Amino acid sequence: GAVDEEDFIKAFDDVPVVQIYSSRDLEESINKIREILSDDKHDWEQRVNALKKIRSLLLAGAAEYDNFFQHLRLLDGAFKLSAKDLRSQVVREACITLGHLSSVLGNKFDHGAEAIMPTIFNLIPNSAKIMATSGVVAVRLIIRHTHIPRLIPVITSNCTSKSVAVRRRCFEFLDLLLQEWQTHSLERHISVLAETIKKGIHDADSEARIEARKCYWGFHSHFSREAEHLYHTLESSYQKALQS
Repeated sequence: GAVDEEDFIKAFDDVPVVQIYSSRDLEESINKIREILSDDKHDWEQRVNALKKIRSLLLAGAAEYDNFFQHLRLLDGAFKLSAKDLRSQVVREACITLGHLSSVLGNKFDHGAEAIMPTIFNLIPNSAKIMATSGVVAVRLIIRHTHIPRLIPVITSNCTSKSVAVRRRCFEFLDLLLQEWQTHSLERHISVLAETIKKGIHDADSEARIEARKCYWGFHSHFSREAEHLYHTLESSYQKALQS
């Protein structure tokens, strides 16, 4: 998984150098990208290049312009469409560009991350490895760089999926989030974290339980009081499993 993540990161700037000739020029460039990515029947190679050009623009300093985040909102539909494409080339490029947006904007990717996250979670159970992995890596990159509390319920809600794959990944994501985010980023969501981890500890799946226990101790390190309380509501067998 570390190699796939590194592969995305290396791809971030493997895109053409572009110029931004004005605020108007930037808006029109993003308008053109929206047009290309919003058409179901538009040439797939041209869609890959349009997704790459978003990275080009970031590298040209687009994020500095007054209206940039207005422009980025406009691409909500484009990202969803791209991440749902039949062609993994398009899906994968979209996930790379989403990861790049997160790494460049950090916490200012708050709106875009929340808007696209359910769509990329829908990749997780795909039986095609390239499809699933692209979505997994995009989520991990977003969690790593965009520490936004509103993302926590989106992630935890998938803890309870009928798809075992989604459940396993969910607790992998949660483990990563607890390890990467500061305590203050978690304080509005203590209860939902505790209940989500509680459900994972009792999960029917063995791999899911193992990840949930990682989550428990991550959670404990932030909130020992609340984690100890959760611990003592557990039957004896689960308490011993946690101590292992």
